[PDB]
Amino acid sequence: DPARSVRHIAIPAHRGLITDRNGEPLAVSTPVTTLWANPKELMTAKERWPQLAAALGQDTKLFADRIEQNAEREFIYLVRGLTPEQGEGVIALKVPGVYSIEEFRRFYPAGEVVAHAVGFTDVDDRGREGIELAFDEWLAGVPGKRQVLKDRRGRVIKDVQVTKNAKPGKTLALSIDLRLQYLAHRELRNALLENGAKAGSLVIMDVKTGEILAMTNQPTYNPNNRRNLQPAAMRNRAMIDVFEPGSTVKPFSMSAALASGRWKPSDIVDVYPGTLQIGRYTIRDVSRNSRQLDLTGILIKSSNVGISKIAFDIGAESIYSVMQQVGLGQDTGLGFPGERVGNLPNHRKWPKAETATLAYGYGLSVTAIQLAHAYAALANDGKSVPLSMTRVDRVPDGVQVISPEVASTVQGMLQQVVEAQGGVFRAQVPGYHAAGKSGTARKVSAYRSLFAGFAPATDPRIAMVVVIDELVSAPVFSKVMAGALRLMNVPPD
Repeated sequence: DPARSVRHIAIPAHRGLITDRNGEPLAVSTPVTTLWANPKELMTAKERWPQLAAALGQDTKLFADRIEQNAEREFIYLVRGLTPEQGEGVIALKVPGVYSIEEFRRFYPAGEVVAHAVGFTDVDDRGREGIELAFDEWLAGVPGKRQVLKDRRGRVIKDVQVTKNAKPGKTLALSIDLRLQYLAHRELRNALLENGAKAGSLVIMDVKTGEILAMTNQPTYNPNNRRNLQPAAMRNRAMIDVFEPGSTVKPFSMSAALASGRWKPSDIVDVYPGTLQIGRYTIRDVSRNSRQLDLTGILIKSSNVGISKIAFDIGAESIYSVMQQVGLGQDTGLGFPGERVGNLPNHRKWPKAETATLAYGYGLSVTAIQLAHAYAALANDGKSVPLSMTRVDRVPDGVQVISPEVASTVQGMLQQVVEAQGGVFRAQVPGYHAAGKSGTARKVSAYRSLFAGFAPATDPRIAMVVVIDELVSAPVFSKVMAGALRLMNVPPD
């Protein structure tokens, strides 16, 4: 084998800073020192091994066994990602065959608060979850290249030159407002622990800009210390958990009804006696104490019979079309690794049973982020704006999916659902008028308490979805919406 050889070594690049929308750091590259060895050289310095092993935190005999059994090799890793102080301590022992590579490891200043949205990096500093993965190319920059000269035994004689300078990765500003994310995380956690629930999610969207202002899942984990990590904790529920949304999509059924030409808010439907036979199927209402209900009352009572009679009159195709246009069961475009689409089934012929189940929310499956995006469109006077996990400076045109008149009418109906006698009084937001709808969701692979809404009711700014695994969602909406509006200096209405 030749006396000399020109070899190349990679120069790790500084990964891009992740910040919240206000510039607060969320993921920061921290210098670390990796140590590599030429075992052919180390084998000449055995009396040094126990001191070296101790400095590396490795067992004396396991360290020796590792070097001995790799005696034939010219490269092995000794240890990855020491502090620079520790790395300079080991280099200062001048053990033959021991070399250093400057690397970077991530630190997550907000820890468990934003764990799922930001994600984390693997041992090689590559994005594994969350934004770290979705924006990996943006963040990772480009490794450089070093030429070294080695002899027949693999000793590094000298560093010849850099042939490729490393290019640092680029700064990324998320849509997330860490102040709202802290509020959302605290209030969801407190609601689960006081209600003895094990899991849930909360999404906050800016209805004007499509920005995700907060996204919290419980349980969560500390990305800075993933020893002891339960896989349950790493699940990005808001983007992956698929469920039948139930009564929360009745506002879309009503939007279709108001767009049909055949219905106005003061219209009456007879829902007595709380049941409706359709062939061999029976539609049953949760509360069966009504005869005549106007369209707002059909929403306040969450009458399945009422919404089903409307759906039979207008046809399933109209309802399907609104649900598809507001994004339900559709790709979000966010590029998160696990993200699920759910299912909005289509038919050429819609029998009565399938028309009814679509209209009252059991004929489709969605995620919490899809449901929030649909509420954002309704809140934004019927105009859909693409979802963003990054700070939006220039707002996209977006698509008018519901007429502004119909969206305004449905906003006022959802204001009544929260405020009116018989309504969801526990969702009322201190200092503001709010609008929204509760539902009982059915998991698709179990039940979830849902609350979906927006505020302020008369000029909406924020949409929110609360999901609690096996009502209890409404007071979380109340507390988090109040705080979110005040943090965004939204004038109390």
